[PDB]
Amino acid sequence: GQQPQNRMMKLAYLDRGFYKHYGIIVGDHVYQLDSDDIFKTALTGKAKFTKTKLTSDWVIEEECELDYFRIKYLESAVDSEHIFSVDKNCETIAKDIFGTHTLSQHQAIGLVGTILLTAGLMSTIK
Repeated sequence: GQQPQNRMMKLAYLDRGFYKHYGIIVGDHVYQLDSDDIFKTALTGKAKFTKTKLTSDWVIEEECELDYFRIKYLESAVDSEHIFSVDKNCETIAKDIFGTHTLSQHQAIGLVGTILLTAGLMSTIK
């Protein structure tokens, strides 16, 4: 067997008028928070990942190389339908980021979700 090539992942968004809804394109699928309103996500403090099929409505902002073997972190987040908090600042910093041990899938996905939320919220500043 062989070493799989990295895939290009893309950060992209759907313009939803009041905000830009961000997602991670891998192949012809887009990983994103399962939310139709960034404000609801922010106020409830919780989110879940979902996957949708790539469409022409997605606007690509950035591209970069993703380790083939990390794609399943995203797939697992969707499949497990797991909720995570986006308002547990203290433990995220002290345990996850500063914990200095390879992030768990749940730790990693939590941080990715925070990034997508941050991007959506930034987009609301008109």
